Amino acid sequence: GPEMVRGQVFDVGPRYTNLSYIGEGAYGMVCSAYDNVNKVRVAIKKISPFEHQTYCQRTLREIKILLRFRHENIIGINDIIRAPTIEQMKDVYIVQDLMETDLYKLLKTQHLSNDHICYFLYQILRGLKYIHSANVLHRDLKPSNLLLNTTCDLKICDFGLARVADPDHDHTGFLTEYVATRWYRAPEIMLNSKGYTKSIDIWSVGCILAEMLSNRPIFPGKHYLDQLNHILGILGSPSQEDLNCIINLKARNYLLSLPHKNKVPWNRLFPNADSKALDLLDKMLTFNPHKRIEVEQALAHPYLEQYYDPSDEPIAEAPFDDLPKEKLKELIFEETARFQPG
Ligand SMILES: O=C(NCCCNC(=O)c1cc(-c2n[nH]c3ccc(NC(=O)[C@@H]4CCN(CC(=O)N5CCN(c6ccc(-c7ncccn7)cc6)CC5)C4)cc23)ccn1)OC1CCCCCCC1
Repeated sequence: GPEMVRGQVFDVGPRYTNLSYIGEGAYGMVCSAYDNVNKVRVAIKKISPFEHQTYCQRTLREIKILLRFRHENIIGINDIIRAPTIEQMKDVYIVQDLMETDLYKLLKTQHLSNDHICYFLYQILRGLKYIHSANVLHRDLKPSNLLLNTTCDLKICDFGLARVADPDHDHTGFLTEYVATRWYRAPEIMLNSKGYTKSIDIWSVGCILAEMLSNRPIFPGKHYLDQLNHILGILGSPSQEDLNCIINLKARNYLLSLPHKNKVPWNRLFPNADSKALDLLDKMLTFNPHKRIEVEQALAHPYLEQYYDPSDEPIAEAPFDDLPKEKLKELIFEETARFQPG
């Protein structure tokens, strides 16, 4: 008699019991459950990826990366449940620390004080410093991928779209298709970037900081090129120098074809914000990715002075594919073996 939540079997017993629905997404479904061994409630997510290569790849990145990383501001993996044989394995359950909420839900429902914004932003950047120090790009930072406990400790989650950084192969054509979440996409993704540089993640953090200031997404576009309408609408027209960095003619001529747009001042958009927060926001939401602040610079910014402590902002002990779904199943099976009876 396995437990079932909302019409999905949760085959996680007997260790994990008294399940309750939390939510769902394309990845599968997440529940809370009581862990009878450690005597605490946990989060458990049911993933069913084995029919498609893309879902296999995302599952393997998530598992491999999160098992390698160990950081206070990054969700870990505590346990993985799956069948004892590849043949019988159809689902993978990933057990993780239970959190109270995520920043998406929190922003829908709660005004943050400046002290909360500051502490949240510090933790996002502290976690990101470790990620970037491992030569990894998160590539989908957004409020729903930032988890919060009842004391406002923050953990980054979802490494399914992460990649190893590859700046020498970042260049591409104009309006080239992209997977990561549209409101948090850096302008260069639409122009000339594959999102293989650390600057893509800083842009996303900037968008999250703006969202924390007002409870509303700063660049709520409707489609690939509308996203750029919103960005340019606030930042204003790019400078000559910033255009000279866009060598691709289709992207450059698109930008040249637009009427001049003035910058909207941050302090007019966010009249209640701390002026130091707005100076850091400006540096994160810099059009030219080469001029955009890096994570270690952002941590050292005056806005974060109460928390900044590089000795307590650890890095990874070392830095960190077109395989078919059959071979990816075998690699997920091997990567999850440590959690089986043995
Ligand atoms: O019991 C209670 N209740 C109070 C607590 C209430 N908590 C909440 O409401 C809550 C919790 C959480 C939460 N807590 N812990 C978590 C851990 C993880 C996550 N979410 C993730 O990691 C996401 C989901 C997917 N993942 C990527 C991924 O798996 N991968 C691999 C798969 N991949 C993938 C695979 C397949 C497909 C696919 N498949 C099919 C078709 C298409 N695509 C797509 C992607 C993507 C990357 C990223 C969230 C949380 C978040 C939000 N709200 O009392 C406490 C307990 C009692 C005691 C006292 C304490 C407090 C009170």
